[PDB]
Formats: sequence, structure tokens, C-alpha cells
Amino acid sequence: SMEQVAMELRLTELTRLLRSVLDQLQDKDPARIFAQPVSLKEVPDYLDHIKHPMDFATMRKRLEAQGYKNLHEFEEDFDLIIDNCMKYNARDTVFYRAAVRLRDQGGVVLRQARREVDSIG
Repeated sequence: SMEQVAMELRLTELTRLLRSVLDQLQDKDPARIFAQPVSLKEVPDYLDHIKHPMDFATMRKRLEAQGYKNLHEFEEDFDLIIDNCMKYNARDTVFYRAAVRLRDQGGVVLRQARREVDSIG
């Protein structure tokens, strides 16, 4: 159908907007603390602590499979990156601190993306 294609152009454009959002969020992590999944070789107990691991490469794979239906699903995954870190790591660690800074700085980007998603539909 013609509608399914119209829809697919929207999802494709959402994917386009979310790609740019993902790039902006990832720039707020210059130390690359959140770039890749926590290694289960190097933290073998990790899944005993954290039930839904997340990281920027894993989000990117989902994005490129147009696996995000709306901004809310994308935000959910960003929030997991931050929240998982703030649980596993103590307050006085470079890792916890990095998550706080990413949350704070990401807020601004996510604020405008919500307005852009509502505005452009």
C-alpha cells in the first residue's frame, strides 16, 4: 500500500532524527565510558546486578534496524545507560560521575528533540 510507504518514510525520518540525537548524546561522553556493553569477561557478576544492560553501540544497532517506534522507547534506552551505571557504581567513582554529567547534559538535547518530534509529527 501507499499508506505503509508514507508510514515507512516517517519511521525513516524518525530514525534520521534519532540518529542525530544519538550523536549529540554520545558527544557528551568524551571518555567513552558508555560506548560499549560492560564486558562479562571483565565483570562476570554484572547480570546478577543489572538486568537490562545498555550502551551506545547496542542503541545504535537498534536504531539502524529502525527498531525505535517513538522517542519514548529511545529515551528508555538512554535512561538505562545512566541508571544502570548509577546503581552498579558508587557515588565516589569516575563512572558514577560520568553518568551524572551525561544525564545533565543530555537533558537539553532531549528537551529539543521532544519539541521536534511533536512539531514535525
